[PDB]
Parts: sequence; C-alpha cells; structure tokens
Amino acid sequence: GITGTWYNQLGSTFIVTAGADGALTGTYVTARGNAESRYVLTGRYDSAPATDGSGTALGWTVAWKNNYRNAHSATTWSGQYVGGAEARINTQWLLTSGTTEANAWKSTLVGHDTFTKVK
Amino acid sequence: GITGTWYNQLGSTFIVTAGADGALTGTYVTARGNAESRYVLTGRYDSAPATDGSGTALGWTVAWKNNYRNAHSATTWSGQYVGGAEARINTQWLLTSGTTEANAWKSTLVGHDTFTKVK
Amino acid sequence: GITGTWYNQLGSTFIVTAGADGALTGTYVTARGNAESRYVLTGRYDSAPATDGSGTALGWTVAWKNNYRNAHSATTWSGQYVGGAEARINTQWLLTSGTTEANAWKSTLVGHDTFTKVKP
Amino acid sequence: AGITGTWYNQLGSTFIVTAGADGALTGTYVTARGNAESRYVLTGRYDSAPATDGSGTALGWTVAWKNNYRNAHSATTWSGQYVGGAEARINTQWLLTSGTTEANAWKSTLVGHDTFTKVK
Repeated sequence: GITGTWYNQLGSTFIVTAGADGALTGTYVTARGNAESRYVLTGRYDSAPATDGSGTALGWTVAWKNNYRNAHSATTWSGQYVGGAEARINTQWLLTSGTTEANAWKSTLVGHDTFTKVK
Repeated sequence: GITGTWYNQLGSTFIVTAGADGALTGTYVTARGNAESRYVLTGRYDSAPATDGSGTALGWTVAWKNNYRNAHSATTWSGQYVGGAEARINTQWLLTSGTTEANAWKSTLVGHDTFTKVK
Repeated sequence: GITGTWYNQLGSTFIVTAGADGALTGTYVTARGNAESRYVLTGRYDSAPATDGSGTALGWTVAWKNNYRNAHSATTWSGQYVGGAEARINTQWLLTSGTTEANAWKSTLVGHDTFTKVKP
Repeated sequence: AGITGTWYNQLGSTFIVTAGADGALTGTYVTARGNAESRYVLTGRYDSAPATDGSGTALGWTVAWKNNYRNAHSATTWSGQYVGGAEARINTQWLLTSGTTEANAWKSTLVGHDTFTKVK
C-alpha cells in the first residue's frame, strides 16, 4: 500500500518504493516539478504492522542538496500510513538548517503534511 | 567527521557511516546494548556544507522493528553536526506510533537528543 | 476578531476574549462538553499586527485540572489567526505531562489543531 | 511551588514569575539586553495539585513579543515541567510562531528547548 506516488496539499510529490526489509527509497519533487526540483529520500517503515485498524509507522529524510542546488538543510517526516479508500500518509516534520552556534536556537522549523494518492 | 560511533545522553549508541552521495547508513542500539536491541537506520546529510562556521544539516529514521521485537513506531531525528574538538550532533526528534484514527491525535512524541563521540 | 467561540476538528470548543492589552482569557471545553470538561485558559496575542496581509500571532495554555479531575498535564498552542471569509486559527501544540526523571523523555506530545468559528 | 521567583536560561534570558494558588502563572520575561525595551508580559497555568510520587509539575506559559517599545509580530509558548529540590529546574520545549502570509505559513513555526534554573 505505501509504494507509489503521493501528493501533498502544496504541490509536492514523493515517489517511494517500500521494500520488504523495511526500507523506503524514492525521490521527492518540490512544487516546480523541475529536474532541479528533485531530491533523494530514504526512510524506514514498520513492515509487520498491527492488523487491527492501527496505522503503519514510518519516517523519511530529504537532505536539500542535489546536483543543481543546496539549501544546507535537512527535512525529516514522521508519521503513519492509513490505508483503505481514503488512503493517507499523515505526518509531522522537522526542518533543520545548518547554522552557526549563535543562531542554533533558531535552526529548526516544525510543521505537518498530509499526503494522498490523488491530487 | 560524521562517520563513527556516537552516544546520546541516555546510553543509546549511533553507529553511522556517512557516504559520498549524501547517504547515512548504520545501526542504532538502545541502552541495553545486546543483539535484540540493534536497529537499522537510514538517512541523509548535506555533503557540501557552507564554509562559514555553520553546522552540517542531517536527518535519519529508525523503525523500531527488528528480528526480535516490533514496537509499531518510528523515530526521526532532525539536526546538525558541529565539528572541531568536542564534535557534537544536536538533534530534535519525533516518535510516531501506529494508532487507530481515534487515537492519532496522541501518536507523536517530541524531544531532543545530543550526541557526542564520548560515552 | 479573535474574540468569540471557536471549534476544532475533534469536537472541542475554545471560548476566548481578546483584551486590549494583548491578553487572552477564557474557557476550553473538551469534546465531551459537560461541566467536568471545562478548563481555564490564559494566553497572549499581538494586539498590533502588520498590515501587509500577515497573520496575527498568539498562543495560550491550559493546565488539565478543574474541580472534577486532574490529568497532571498541560497543553500550549502556538499559532496565528488569519481573518478573511472563513476565519481560522492555525496552531501547533505541545502537551507536557508530569513525569519522573526516568520517564521525562516521553513527557511531551506534539500535534496541530485548526479552529474555525463554524462547528464541524 | 517552588515556582515563584526568578529563573535564568542559558542564553542570558530571565523570567520572573508568581504562581497563584488557583493555577495562575503571571510575570515578566526579559531577554538578554536587560532594559525596559527588553521586557515582556508572560501569562500561563500550572498544575496546582501535582502528584506526590516524585513526578514533575506540569506547566506552560506564553509570551507575545510586543511591549510598548517594539513589536516582532510573534509569540512563544513554553511547555514543560518544574522539578523541585536543591537543583530545581524547569525543563521545557517551546514553539515560536511568527505572523506570516498564507504563502509562507509552512515556515511560521520554530521549535526548540530551554532549561531554566534558579542560579545564573
């Protein structure tokens, strides 16, 4: 149920393969949809989830460097897959920027994102 | 730099290798430190950080399932490596459990961990 | 604008008054809705926001103790009010429970709530 | 309780609070510069009947970053626990939300952690 293409509310797209061993690998593409807008992702999921209607736990990381650009920052998503007709990945994320020690206090943004199988 | 053996405040161990293409791979071992406590990690880091004194942004995920136990949860760590003598990795983390839709609102914990090369 | 009765997605009600000095005072009602589910809230908001089409920053706290129960915990919401056609207050929140030292690493939940003046 | 008094964080900030019998926290927060222009009102709540098993006392507070001398259009909320004793401490996480346009709300909220002690 996880492997495939997911869309968030703001225009982003994440293509992921969920391997049998717990691995997530894919590419995350930012709103521009550009080759310059593609980044690698890697994560982990619960490959033996409860079958009692509970969600499947997962997280992934994107570092925001590719061959064309580098924002010197890393986003991690933590969340759960929810299957069925209303299939959704519900997440919270933390975005950390590389800063100097004095600015370290304001290094990390926190948000949330919901992903769906259609836009 | 990043490649190595790090320890958090509480006794967990993070064995990581940082690769040229921006990959983090390794093993996370919880405080007990036996075989049943070893978990696979994956992540990313900025492989070309700023040269001005800023940290190196990075993130990883551990799904809390191995061959012996499955907690049906995943933590992601978002942070930065600060080099020099007294190298440290300062993070924030999100731990999400798989839950029913009714309990989702309390599926995620947040905290902070600091890692150093000394135990 | 902020003053009034607001509702989240999960059934709760935030009854708030925005004071001229930047105070928020009021009552937070969890989903059950009877008198054992009413708690005091206090908070602060930016009483002179920017005129560039930005939101209005605010936050508040509720400690989960009233005369009927005590959960030994407290939630704070940090957020912004966005006015407009369908006025809303977008927030993230942190819930901390009282714990021992050995358990303080799992003391804090994180989540987000969207409040509207229209009840779901 | 325990909580009433002056608390210092590592970055040079100071907060002076009074804990009321009914769960009120009121006071002032002073950022590192230390003068009038660096002083802000704080309001919050705490568990006035904590457990007696040695757990912490849950609490939280909010500061909106506006005084009579300046306005940053943001507010911070701290959620945490007081832990009493000889080395008393308030351990917190915080969220700092800034007022922004809709296009930038995704990037409105910083999260971090602060520990407050009674010695500077």
